[PDB]
Amino acid sequence: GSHMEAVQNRIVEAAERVPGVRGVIHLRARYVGQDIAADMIIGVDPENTVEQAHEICEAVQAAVCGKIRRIESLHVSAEAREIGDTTKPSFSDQPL
Amino acid sequence: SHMEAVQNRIVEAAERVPGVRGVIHLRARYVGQDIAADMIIGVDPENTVEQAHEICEAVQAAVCGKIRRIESLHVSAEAREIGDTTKPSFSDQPLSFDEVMLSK
Repeated sequence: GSHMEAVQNRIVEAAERVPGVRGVIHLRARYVGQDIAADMIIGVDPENTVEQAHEICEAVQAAVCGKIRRIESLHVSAEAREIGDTTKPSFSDQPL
Repeated sequence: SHMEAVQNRIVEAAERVPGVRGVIHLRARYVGQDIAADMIIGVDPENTVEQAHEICEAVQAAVCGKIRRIESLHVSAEAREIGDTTKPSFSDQPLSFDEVMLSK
């Protein structure tokens, strides 16, 4: 649909493929000028170490920022997510 | 400054909670006569994600219990090495992009 919709999808699809990611829980993406600022929360194994989760988050950043054009900023954070949790990604576009 | 005083008390309260290796970042602003705060703590890199979440919740409880009129407190965690003696930052700025965290 919209360019914002397209960018969201590409961000999600790129992140979902990164080893260690158990789904994207949340993506906030809004326009800052003609660029896009994005904050996302990924799911990870609760038994990963903090250091392992940091690795996965950085790997998502690299995958997204390498591929996708005009990202003003991308913050990836991680929370525990259980196997069995089939919740789809949630989107928002407002300031916080 | 009451905002300065509240910041200091938030830092000292959080640094005492088991599992916390210092406060890395505190953002605090007024919402009416209350205070909204976002905080990043340091934790052991070898803690599990779940353990770090526990410590974060414990910091929330310790800060909100002690300090009056906190509208909201979000606490997030980042790996931090022993030896890192960097003092807390109260900058209002976004984090760097090699700086990623565990939240909620």
